[PDB]
Formats: sequence, structure tokens, C-alpha cells
Amino acid sequence: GSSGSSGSASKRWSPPRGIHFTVEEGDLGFTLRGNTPVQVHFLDPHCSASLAGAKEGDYIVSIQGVDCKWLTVSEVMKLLKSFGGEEVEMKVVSLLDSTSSMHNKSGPSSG
Repeated sequence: GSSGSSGSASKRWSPPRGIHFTVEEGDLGFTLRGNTPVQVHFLDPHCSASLAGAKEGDYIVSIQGVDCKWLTVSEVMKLLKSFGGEEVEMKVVSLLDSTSSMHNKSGPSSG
């Protein structure tokens, strides 16, 4: 095991979660947007993945053990489809990064 050393300036991802559900080869209830790692854009609350115990913006890392960190949307989609109607184990990690920031303002117009 290990913890770390020195203040290495670099992004940090959370730990991978363990989801348990049965893919749906008809209505996943969600989609995959972006490039990679693809995220979970829950479209339906009564979907499946969500009902399992997932969240939004969930970045899939692996599916049943498969590597889904570089894979895109098509890939994963297939990696998921393949496991249609089969209880798989999806792992997602949360992204941590600064947020909010000051910006310039604008002025209204007359009439």
C-alpha cells in the first residue's frame, strides 16, 4: 500500500464504485456523452443504472473488469450491449476540480 509524497500538482480522481445491475438491450435509460472517459447522462430516473446506485457525470472506468477509461462512447456502448440482460459490474469515478470563478460583466442598453 501507499499514501503519497510531495505536493505533486496533478488532477485527482475519486475511487471506483461498484454498481450492480442488468443492462437493458432496449432501454438503457441513459446515454453516453463526451469522448473519454465517457460519462453517464442519466435521462430517466427509473432507468436501471441509476436504480442500481450510480449518479450523473459518472465516468466509467471498467465494465465487468474490462478497461473503459480510454474507450469512447461507441466502444463502451458495445461493451455494454454485449452484456445485454446480464448482471455486470460497472465502476465509475468522481471527478474533482476547482469550480466557479470571477469574470467580467456587461452593460445594458438604452431605449
